Amino acid sequence: WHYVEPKFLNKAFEVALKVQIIAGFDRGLVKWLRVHGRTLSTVQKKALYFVNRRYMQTHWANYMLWINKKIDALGRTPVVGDYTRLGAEIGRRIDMAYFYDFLKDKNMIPKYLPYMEEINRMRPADVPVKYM
Repeated sequence: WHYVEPKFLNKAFEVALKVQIIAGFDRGLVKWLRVHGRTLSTVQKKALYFVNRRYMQTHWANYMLWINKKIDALGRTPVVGDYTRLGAEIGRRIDMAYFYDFLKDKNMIPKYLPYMEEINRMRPADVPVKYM
């Protein structure tokens, strides 16, 4: 009986979060690009899609603190729908347009590099997140 390392969050729960967060961030980017799309190059716009994913990745630890505080407080068994909802909440409440405006105005939109293209091509479900 070979040991299995447990995941620190159920895969389906993680995927629900990442799919809803990235979907929400991307939707706000699309709305923002209604104005700024024509003022940015394709590689700048793709870099902003990558910024969404990297933002999720670096805020993941804080999100897990927030998520687990609410899940811990549930007087019942958690289910995937709880995480879909929490993920959708993060996805809509973060007004990423503030950040897009900052990066554009200060000329800090990342150079679009191969690793970013790698991250952008991934399914949101597969975007790597770190717990420990």
